[PDB]
Amino acid sequence: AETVSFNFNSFSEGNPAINFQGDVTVLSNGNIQLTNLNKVNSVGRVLYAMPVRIWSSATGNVASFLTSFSFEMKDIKDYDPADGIIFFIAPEDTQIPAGSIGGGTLGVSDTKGAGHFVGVEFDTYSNSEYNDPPTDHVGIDVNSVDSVKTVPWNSVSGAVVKVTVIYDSSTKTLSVAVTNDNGDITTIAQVVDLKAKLPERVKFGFSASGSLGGRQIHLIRSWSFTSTLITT
Amino acid sequence: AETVSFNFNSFSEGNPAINFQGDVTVLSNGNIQLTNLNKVNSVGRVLYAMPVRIWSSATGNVASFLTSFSFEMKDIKDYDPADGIIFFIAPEDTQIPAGSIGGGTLGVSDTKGAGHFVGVEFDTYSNSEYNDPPTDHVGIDVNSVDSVKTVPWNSVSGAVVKVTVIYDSSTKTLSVAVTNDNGDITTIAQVVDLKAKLPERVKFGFSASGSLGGRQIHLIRSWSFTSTLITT
Amino acid sequence: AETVSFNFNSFSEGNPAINFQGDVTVLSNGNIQLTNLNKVNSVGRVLYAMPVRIWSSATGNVASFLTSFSFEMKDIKDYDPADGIIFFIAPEDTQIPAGSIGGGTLGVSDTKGAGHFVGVEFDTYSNSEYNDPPTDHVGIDVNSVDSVKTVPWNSVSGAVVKVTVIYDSSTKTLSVAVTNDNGDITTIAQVVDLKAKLPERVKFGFSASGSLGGRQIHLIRSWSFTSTLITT
Amino acid sequence: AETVSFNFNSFSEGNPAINFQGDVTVLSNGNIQLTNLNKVNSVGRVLYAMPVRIWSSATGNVASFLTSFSFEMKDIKDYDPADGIIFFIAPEDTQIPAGSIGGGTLGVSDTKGAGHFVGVEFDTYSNSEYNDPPTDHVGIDVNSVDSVKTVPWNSVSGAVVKVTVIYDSSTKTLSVAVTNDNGDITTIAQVVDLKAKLPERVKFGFSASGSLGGRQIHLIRSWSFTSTLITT
Ligand SMILES: CO[C@H]1O[C@H](Cn2cc(CNC(=O)CCC(=O)N[C@@H]3O[C@H](CO)[C@H](O)[C@H](O)[C@H]3O)nn2)[C@@H](O)[C@H](O)[C@H]1O
Ligand SMILES: CO[C@H]1O[C@H](Cn2cc(CNC(=O)CCC(=O)N[C@@H]3O[C@H](CO)[C@H](O)[C@H](O)[C@H]3O)nn2)[C@@H](O)[C@H](O)[C@H]1O
Ligand SMILES: CO[C@H]1O[C@H](Cn2cc(CNC(=O)CCC(=O)N[C@@H]3O[C@H](CO)[C@H](O)[C@H](O)[C@H]3O)nn2)[C@@H](O)[C@H](O)[C@H]1O
Ligand SMILES: CO[C@H]1O[C@H](Cn2cc(CNC(=O)CCC(=O)N[C@@H]3O[C@H](CO)[C@H](O)[C@H](O)[C@H]3O)nn2)[C@@H](O)[C@H](O)[C@H]1O
Ligand SMILES: [Ca+2]
Ligand SMILES: [Ca+2]
Ligand SMILES: [Ca+2]
Ligand SMILES: [Ca+2]
Ligand SMILES: [Mn+2]
Ligand SMILES: [Mn+2]
Ligand SMILES: [Mn+2]
Ligand SMILES: [Mn+2]
Repeated sequence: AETVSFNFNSFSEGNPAINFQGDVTVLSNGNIQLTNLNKVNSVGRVLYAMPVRIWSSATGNVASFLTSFSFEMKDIKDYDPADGIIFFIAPEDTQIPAGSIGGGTLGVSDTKGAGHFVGVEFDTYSNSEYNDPPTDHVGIDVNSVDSVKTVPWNSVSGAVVKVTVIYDSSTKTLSVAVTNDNGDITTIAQVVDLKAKLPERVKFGFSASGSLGGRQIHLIRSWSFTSTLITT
Repeated sequence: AETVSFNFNSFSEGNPAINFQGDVTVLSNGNIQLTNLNKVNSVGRVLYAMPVRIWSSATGNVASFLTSFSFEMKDIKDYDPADGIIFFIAPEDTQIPAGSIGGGTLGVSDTKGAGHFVGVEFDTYSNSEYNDPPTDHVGIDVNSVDSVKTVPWNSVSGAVVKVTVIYDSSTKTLSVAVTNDNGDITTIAQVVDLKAKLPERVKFGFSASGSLGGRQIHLIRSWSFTSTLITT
Repeated sequence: AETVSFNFNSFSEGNPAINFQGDVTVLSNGNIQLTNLNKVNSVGRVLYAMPVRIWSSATGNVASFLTSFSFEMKDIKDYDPADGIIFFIAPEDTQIPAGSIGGGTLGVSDTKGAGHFVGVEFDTYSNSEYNDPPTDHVGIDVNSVDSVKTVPWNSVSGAVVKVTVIYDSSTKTLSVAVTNDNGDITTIAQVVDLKAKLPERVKFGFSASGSLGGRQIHLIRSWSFTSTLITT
Repeated sequence: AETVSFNFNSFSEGNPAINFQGDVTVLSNGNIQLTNLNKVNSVGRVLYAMPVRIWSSATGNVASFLTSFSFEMKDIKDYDPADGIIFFIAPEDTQIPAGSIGGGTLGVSDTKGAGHFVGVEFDTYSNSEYNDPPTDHVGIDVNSVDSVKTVPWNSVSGAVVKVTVIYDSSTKTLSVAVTNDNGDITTIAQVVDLKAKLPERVKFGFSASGSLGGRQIHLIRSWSFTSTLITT
């Protein structure tokens, strides 16, 4: 079996293992800050630099994966706490969309909300143009920020949030468990055919965005990942 | 929302949070040993002492949960390494079945392999009477040790195994990720309607068993759990 | 180490984690209402359902704990605002005293004011028979509602009160901080040997009572708790 | 009664409510970073800018207080995780000791470990020169980093730690409860006469330090405080 495994307890500016895109910075405490608080339509993304083989064209086999990460979103004086973080999977050549308006696109899609990715968004602003639910929510996205499915959630300013994600290749099920500050767990699951929506090799990472009036602190604190593809 | 959350880094005799059933002992290192290596058809089970409300007849709501645990199975001289461990959910009055033959029943079912439980088995012996697959496997069980679904797995003697389980109430999906010593992940997922198969109040725990010729060390090293039931 | 931890932001009927005794009800907003406004000598108590091992006869070790809760007492028309709430610790078999007169007993003691418990009382009526100070007070109680120590306090009708309690096992000190509506803090501390006054396994909870002409709304709004006992 | 109350969910370097001393910086996420990772013998301290009257020479009354704060200590590559954070109380003219060697002094004492302060240290290095216990520990300090009392503790890299402190003026008891990431609570309490050891007016704050080969990230995330002094 072919396995990709890594663990980040902290991050650093001169680490070849991470690809930094856009407005992302690494703070002295080791956290990744995805957006720039002084820029209009700010977009920042981080990717694990090595492409992951999620499916084999020779065997037709699809990888399963287990990943856990922690983040924090914090309000900043005078701006609307927006727009949120998305944990995404995309083709290995993925870049911030050209002429990105940031905001509700979460840095992964065009103005119409379309892109080439699979993701789990932690959305803190209700965009009517992308049929967002009225409150903060966790969503399962397939090539669109108009989520396939959402669940109500609450983004608590300054709270450390823990997420665990399981992709079971046989049932094609993406399962997500989000552990909040008040101790409650929020879950969401959806069948997503990764072999049909994504290429053979992909990149995994995080993206966040803001607008002129919607800005907040978006931090990635830690990330562990294991994927296993059967080679028989 | 109603949340039940606990974490065991170690275990102790006299800990009122754990109900011990059958041949269970607590080792000096804090590990739980489920079976007795010198007894024929040995059965040992540990339960979280408090009943957990997994669903409500008033709202029709069903809880989601996130649980992680670690175990170890180790071979002993001359006996067949058998029979394995099951992580199970059962009615609050659950007891080792009367006249239990241990063995392939894993301490949760009768001789015909029927019982009242939902579980995830780490099965190290192929019982033809229970239509077991030919190799070691992880299975999802619904009122029977004749699993609804299985996935091939390998039980490595002396290896610490990590398991993460997500139950998403909306899709009724039970997703399991098993992390082995060699770093590879094994996953299995199945739609199980806990509201249809179990009572409103249940107990969560572990069970293991052996036979005359089939015995091995079955250890529970740690267990964390969080369940959340929306109250409306 | 052996740790018991929980957090209630709200409460619900049928939550197997809480034992309801006497006249307790759960309101639609999630608050616990301890007494029944239409009953003479009303007594209601809520206990965390799982016993807590506060000390071990094997090692001689005693647990430390940290707990925070919020309550509200509100006046009702025609009756005297009485008698108050007590946060208490008692043997695991604890029940409302048989033939309880409620009133100044706070539902934890007999007519003479004696019982088997350790508690922190928020007393709103001056019972001369229990040597109460002349005004509202917070008291530390050891097997009696004739407090070992009191501090003057003011119970404001309809005000949400926040309490934090620390029990340091090494010094045997029970420290209490009460945050009033006017913003001021009230504190009280007393050395109490829980190993000498209580059994190894105990229950934690709240109790309130009224009399014929002494009745008021007694609400428990939230409760968080953590206890840790060092093990061999 | 005379009450001082404040709450910081975040901090800003351009706010007059806080005094910054030495190598302290405010990160974009709003956290306070006390030490500079690239400097030898780095010392940084933060103080609430308004002096708080803890006792009266006219009445002889002493204030009680309740304070809660959260911090994080994180390891950095190639340097020892040292030296720790101290929550301290000191005269209103308090400054980093002249020619401070940082390290085991925690930025509050001289080379011999003596200073004018009362504090609660979260010490991560065993300095034999200050009779430190062999492991990580929480200590209660009275004019010396040779603690009056200590309790074993474990500093987990990247973990958010919650602390609650109660000072009861009647018993002169300083009680501390520390909530760890593994769920366990650690407590320590000591009788400290603030009238005898400190002036009528004091400043409250935090300090941290490093050495040549002993450096780590020291962060202050939040701080709430309430003190009340009886004026009758
Ligand atoms: C209508 O213009 C008129 O006034 C303009 C003055 N103006 C207004 C604004 C602020 N409004 C806006 O930015 C509008 C766009 C908007 O609401 N985005 C959303 O902002 C969110 C946070 O609130 C989230 O981030 C969402 O994701 C994101 O979609 N900035 N400047 C003039 O310049 C213009 O000449 C004139 O004609
Ligand atoms: C066959 O009888 C004849 O010889 C007997 C002598 N014998 C044989 C045995 C051992 N066989 C057995 O125990 C048979 C049952 C068996 O295979 N269980 C499975 O053992 C596994 C480990 O290999 C797993 O644990 C499975 O889950 C479990 O089902 N023990 N004693 C006489 O006593 C009897 O008078 C006589 O007529
Ligand atoms: C004068 O007597 C004759 O007429 C009486 C008629 N009466 C009077 C009352 C009300 N007084 C009482 O209830 C007296 C007891 C009392 O003062 N409790 C305290 O009430 C507090 C609230 O004010 C707090 O709750 C304290 O904790 C609680 O101890 N109810 N009925 C008869 O009852 C009696 O048989 C008969 O001989
Ligand atoms: C033998 O000496 C000769 O070579 C030295 C060269 N040297 C050695 C070192 C490293 N040792 C040291 O730094 C020694 C001091 C020390 O152990 N502090 C503690 O370090 C901790 C982290 O491990 C914590 O921070 C504690 O709080 C802090 O007290 N750095 N430089 C010269 O400098 C010296 O002139 C010369 O004669
Ligand atoms: Ca949105
Ligand atoms: Ca089997
Ligand atoms: Ca009274
Ligand atoms: Ca030290
Ligand atoms: Mn959305
Ligand atoms: Mn099986
Ligand atoms: Mn009283
Ligand atoms: Mn020390």
